[PDB]
Amino acid sequence: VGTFKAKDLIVTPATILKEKPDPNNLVFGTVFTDHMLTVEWSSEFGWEKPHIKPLQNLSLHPGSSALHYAVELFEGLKAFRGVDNKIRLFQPNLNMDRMYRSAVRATLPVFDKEELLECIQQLVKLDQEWVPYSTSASLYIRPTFIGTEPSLGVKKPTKALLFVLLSPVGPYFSSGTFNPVSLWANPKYVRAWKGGTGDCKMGGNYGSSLFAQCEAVDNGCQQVLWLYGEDHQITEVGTMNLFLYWINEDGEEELATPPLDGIILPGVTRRCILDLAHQWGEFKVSERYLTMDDLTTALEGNRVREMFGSGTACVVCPVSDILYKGETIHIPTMENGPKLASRILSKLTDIQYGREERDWTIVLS
Amino acid sequence: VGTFKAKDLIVTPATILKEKPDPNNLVFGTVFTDHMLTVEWSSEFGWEKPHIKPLQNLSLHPGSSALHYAVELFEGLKAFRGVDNKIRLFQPNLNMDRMYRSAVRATLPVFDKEELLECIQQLVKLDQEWVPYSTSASLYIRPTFIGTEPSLGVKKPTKALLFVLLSPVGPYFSSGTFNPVSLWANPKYVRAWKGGTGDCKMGGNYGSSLFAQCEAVDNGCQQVLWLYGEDHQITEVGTMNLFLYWINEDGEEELATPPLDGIILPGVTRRCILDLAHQWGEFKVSERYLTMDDLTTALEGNRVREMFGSGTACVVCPVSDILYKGETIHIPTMENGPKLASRILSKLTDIQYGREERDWTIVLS
Ligand SMILES: COc1cc(OC)c(-n2c(=O)cc(C(F)(F)F)[nH]c2=O)cc1Cl
Ligand SMILES: COc1cc(OC)c(-n2c(=O)cc(C(F)(F)F)[nH]c2=O)cc1Cl
Ligand SMILES: *Cc1c(COP(=O)(O)O)cnc(C)c1O
Ligand SMILES: *Cc1c(COP(=O)(O)O)cnc(C)c1O
Repeated sequence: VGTFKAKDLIVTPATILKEKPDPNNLVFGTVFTDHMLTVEWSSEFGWEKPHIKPLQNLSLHPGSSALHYAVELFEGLKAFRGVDNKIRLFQPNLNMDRMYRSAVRATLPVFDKEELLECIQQLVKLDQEWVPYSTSASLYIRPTFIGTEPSLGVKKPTKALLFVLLSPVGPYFSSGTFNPVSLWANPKYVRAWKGGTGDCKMGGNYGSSLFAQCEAVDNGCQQVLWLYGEDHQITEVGTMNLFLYWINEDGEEELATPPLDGIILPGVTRRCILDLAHQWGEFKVSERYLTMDDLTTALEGNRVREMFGSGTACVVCPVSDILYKGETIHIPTMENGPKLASRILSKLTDIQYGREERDWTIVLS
Repeated sequence: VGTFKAKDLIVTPATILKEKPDPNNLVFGTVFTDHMLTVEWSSEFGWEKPHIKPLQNLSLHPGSSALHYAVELFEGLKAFRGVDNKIRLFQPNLNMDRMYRSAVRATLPVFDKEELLECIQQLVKLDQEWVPYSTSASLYIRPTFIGTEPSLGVKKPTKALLFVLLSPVGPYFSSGTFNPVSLWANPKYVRAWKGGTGDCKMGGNYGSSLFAQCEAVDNGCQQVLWLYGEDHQITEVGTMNLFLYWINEDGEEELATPPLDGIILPGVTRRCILDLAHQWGEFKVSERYLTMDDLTTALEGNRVREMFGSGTACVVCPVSDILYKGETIHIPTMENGPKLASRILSKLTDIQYGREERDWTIVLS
């Protein structure tokens, strides 16, 4: 055991710098900054000194376990250029907690979370001009941890690479205003199972998801509604946690989300939304199981107000439509404002871009 | 939608050749040959011309979907230097069928199966001296298909690499004659689920498996017994299909294996063993569900003869012991010969090394 340390950072500035993109015409994860973080690991010598250096291709042995046995995990967090032109990270300690936990579950070697965060701060600081000059755009931070074991043996890797990429991203839909998603619901496909890795951000979870995603796009849907179990539990909306704002069976007004029972990725946005709803104390907040039957029963009873997905990329993604067993189930999210969705988006946006102070934000070192 | 063609092969021989290893001191997937196959793909231009060239590191964009979203699959088949010094592939068309099917499920681009097989034949032919001069050793062939999409966008990859590695491998256990495995049975972990990709050889299935494998090694076990469902179905023995030779509940002598209901990798060895057992017609052959309760009930009734795993790496791996609910359940496989296990290994070995003729073997082009 041990860790790489930020104070040992070897910075190799780029001699040639790239023109930044137009913040208004940005496709997600397409454009990359001048520099990246890389840290080598071996079982023999442990963590090498971390490097900030020019963005380059990785030279990987073709037997690298990341390519064969998906010995890999990632994270998604953002840096935001605020209204006061100060750059802020948003709850980055929750990403470090989740990446550590993912590393343990992948059997990739542990590291000091404070040392990674500080290494990421230095990377964003070097490339701080890539944090878009726009109140509707952000720098996407992609920490990645891959096994580079050069053997086809299925085992704990004896070699690993931890690297970070920065990618400037614009608003979720390039129109800026709310574009509601249609969800493809086919229970033939299952994202995660009890005793699986669904509650970790491990690459394996996404490779298996990709067929259903393409099947969704074919039928005019943007995301997959992930169903689980005999009773068709609604779990996640694609790459996002699932929120339902409704009148519940007891007749109380309720914000409901599936509980962290192993098949749900504990999202940062999900945490923040639950924290806000609790704090406001205006309606019942329930981590509880939701079925398609629960949802359709409520729809014919006009009890559904809003449904939305939460995640680092979209923050709040309203749901208008679900395609399930060949019928098109409409969700009246956009006909109800969407009131709660708009309030959450505005609250999180205000915090991220420094319009109000919060413990959730850290100004860049 | 098209394909690369064997007749377009661009061969770049190596100017410096490596010394072959001692077949008696070979760890699995550790040592690699002089050359590899590489074929580039793009959505724009389609399949580039295939290349046989010196074994080298892959230069990959750090955003490659194989590293982030485990957009990857592999295969495992062998070349065998026979008793007549002719090199044979073993049912390689089943590997091509299974790799194609896996490519469709991963949303990686399709290819002509005959053209891949012929490209692999040419690769093995160039490196044919790496096929060990040993009747107990083989050349492991690792076709690999990875998404090289340089964007963090979760979608069908617009760029891919299909590459093949050759690795000389020794006998299954390095002490030659049968060394039985002890299995770690902990139902907390689940390899595959209904609606998953367990019946495909996609990297994601193995990344998730790795924690249970390390937990097994900790408790002196070599493989994991993968349990599924309320009733604890025995599904696979680690990276191998599960065979049970026993007296069944009706008192008939039976060779039983879990059925291809979505959570079982349809193994080539599994297919061949079922085909042989059917052909012999000496006992009942049942693709049917096996539970830990079924197994323990049969053990206390002295109805269990042999249990073994099947797969390209081991062929037949006898099981002596299962660690389950803290106790050590002994399996009398080694006290019963193992009769059937030894007969299967000898039949498959005879076919692979050309001691008897079979439709299952192809002599190298
Ligand atoms: C040292 O004991 C072993 C343990 C193994 O897994 C735990 C394997 N093994 C396979 O059986 C199959 C594959 C795969 F997936 F490539 F087919 N890869 C492997 O490492 C081989 C040996 Cl010799
Ligand atoms: C509107 O089109 C999109 C569709 C998406 O999922 C298909 C995503 N998307 C990612 O691509 C990656 C992640 C992550 F980071 F979790 F992997 N989360 C996301 O929502 C982003 C956009 Cl902009
Ligand atoms: C990343 C992710 C989320 C949302 O996590 P955030 O930290 O809010 O971005 C939800 N579901 C899955 C499957 C995810 O991978
Ligand atoms: C590869 C594999 C097998 C065996 O397949 P073969 O073609 O016989 O090598 C069995 N189970 C799993 C999970 C596998 O990945």
